[PDB]
Amino acid sequence: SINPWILTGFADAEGSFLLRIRKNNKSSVGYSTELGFQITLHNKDKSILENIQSTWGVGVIANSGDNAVSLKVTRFEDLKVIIDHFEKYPLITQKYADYMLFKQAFNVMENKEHLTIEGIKELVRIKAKLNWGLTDELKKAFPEIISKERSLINKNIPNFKWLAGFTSGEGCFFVNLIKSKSKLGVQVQLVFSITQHIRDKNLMNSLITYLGCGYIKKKNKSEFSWLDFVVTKFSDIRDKIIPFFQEYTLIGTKLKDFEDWCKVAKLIEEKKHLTEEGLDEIKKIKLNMNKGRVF
DNA sequence: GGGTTTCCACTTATTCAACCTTTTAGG
DNA sequence: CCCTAAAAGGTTGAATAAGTGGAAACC
Ligand SMILES: [Ca+2]
Ligand SMILES: [Ca+2]
Ligand SMILES: [Ca+2]
Repeated sequence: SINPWILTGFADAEGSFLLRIRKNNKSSVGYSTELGFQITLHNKDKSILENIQSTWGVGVIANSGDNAVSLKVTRFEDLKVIIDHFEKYPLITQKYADYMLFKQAFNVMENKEHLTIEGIKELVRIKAKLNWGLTDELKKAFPEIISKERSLINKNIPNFKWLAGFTSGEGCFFVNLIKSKSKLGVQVQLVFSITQHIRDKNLMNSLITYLGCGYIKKKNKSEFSWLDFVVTKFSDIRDKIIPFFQEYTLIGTKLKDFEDWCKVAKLIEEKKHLTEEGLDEIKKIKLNMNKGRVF
């Protein structure tokens, strides 16, 4: 079982809303629809999608390839459980707009309007603003649907447990080894990062006030660019970040990386990172965390 | 048969997470 | 000058997000 604010936070990170408008000869209006919500994680974290499936009592889980597992909810009657949860515990990222389009599509299909050509047209207008918008095929079939206008989402973090769910998705507990010509040769630096597209710059900035520490780093790769909420000062990590997530527990395999992160934190707090044996212990923990974990 | 929904194997594109080094701050 | 800590500054690839083909299940 999972906490409802924890789940929305995770759904802001991972999770996605789908609207399929598929050409289908056997449909009277020539199109069939499929609506729902889905999350795709590494096989690593299939436990998360089992706890969500069990808390909602809805969703089917299936492999999304060799390295990935998927939780998909499409059965139309079952999306009421999705909508009921997100109405009481709403998303706060730009995905909240994708959710509202999804809810608008729900009302279309609930009123059986998707079986009318006009209802398909409204669904194509909803799809045009949803996620990556219209397909080439749907653009060709509907050259009049042009608005890719996205509503702007701006909400505050509604709950401590929300950030714990979001950090379970976009968080990273990293142990950096700054190599130098010193006697030890390396400086151990704990880094806590939360990554997000520049779509939610104001939400990323708000973390600095919400947690009372950190700063924002802008990264880019060719046409794409994102942000990072970064904490590198150790006193903030020891007094704020670790006590925060120790009281609002994370979920998934990323939790085990946080526990090892705290193990390194106790060692540096004791100045053991200045020694040869203490620095070797930190390296053995860093090797077994994150991409080095044995499962 | 004439339609509609749901499931499941699977793909694609990118936004992530995780990993690096060099430099500056601060005592 | 000495010292380590914190910040600045990237790159990378895959776990994500988002979507697709096909067809069994349904009405
Ligand atoms: Ca995300
Ligand atoms: Ca994640
Ligand atoms: Ca993510």
